[PDB]
Amino acid sequence: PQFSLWKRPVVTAYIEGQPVEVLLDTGADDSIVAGIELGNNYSPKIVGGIGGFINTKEYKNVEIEVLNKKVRATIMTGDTPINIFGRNILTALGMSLNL
Amino acid sequence: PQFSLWKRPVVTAYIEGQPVEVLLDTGADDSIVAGIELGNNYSPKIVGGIGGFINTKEYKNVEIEVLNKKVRATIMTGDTPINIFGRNILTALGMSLNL
Ligand SMILES: CC(C)[C@H](NC(=O)c1ccc2ccccc2n1)C(=O)N[C@@H](Cc1ccccc1)[C@H](O)CN1CC[C@@H](SCc2cccnc2)C[C@H]1C(=O)NC(C)(C)C
Repeated sequence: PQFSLWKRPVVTAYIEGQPVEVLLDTGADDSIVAGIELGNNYSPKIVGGIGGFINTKEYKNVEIEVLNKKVRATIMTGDTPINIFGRNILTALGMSLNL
Repeated sequence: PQFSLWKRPVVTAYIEGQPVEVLLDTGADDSIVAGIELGNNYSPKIVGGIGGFINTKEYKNVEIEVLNKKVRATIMTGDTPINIFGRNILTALGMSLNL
């Protein structure tokens, strides 16, 4: 798969079986999703960007199906305006930025 | 060129001849740089990030030289911890996200 960047590179991912629409984001160091309940086993963390920071819950070894692949990665849940799949996941998938 | 996403995809760009280090950001709709003065023909813009909104100065038709290409694009200026090149520039450069 190749994504021109005219539109936002958004895809459907399933996180612990729940479909979510996510942004493939090379500028994001971490992955953060909203509207999913991941349970009790997390660590309270913070994540920031333009405009400041937000509280998050960090989950490890989360099952993810996306772009026809199956991976386990660290995902944060928090009040993000858009769901993000950052470098942690992109790397696991073998995705690259090319010119 | 190809960028594996193990490290942040950061390159040197010259903005109206001035060198700056920029992050190639598929998740960003706009481009925002700090610490270059681009002059007085700007219009103020409010831009939203993961943690909040910031005030920016938007400049149009800025000459950019990056990855051996020359483009003219819109650039905002404001307090960003990291200089970012978003989809507006990535598109004009002809970059893609591939898997
Ligand atoms: C998701 C985060 C883990 C991620 N941040 C980082 O990876 C990160 C790295 C180093 C840092 C150093 C100091 C302080 C913060 C740092 N944050 C991030 O926000 N990345 C940004 C770019 C970035 C990198 C570094 C620092 C700051 C910002 C993302 O790619 C682009 N981002 C994706 C989330 C949307 S949410 C914004 C919004 C509001 C309402 C509705 N819809 C959208 C906004 C958009 C963005 O920042 N876009 C620009 C740059 C155009 C403002």
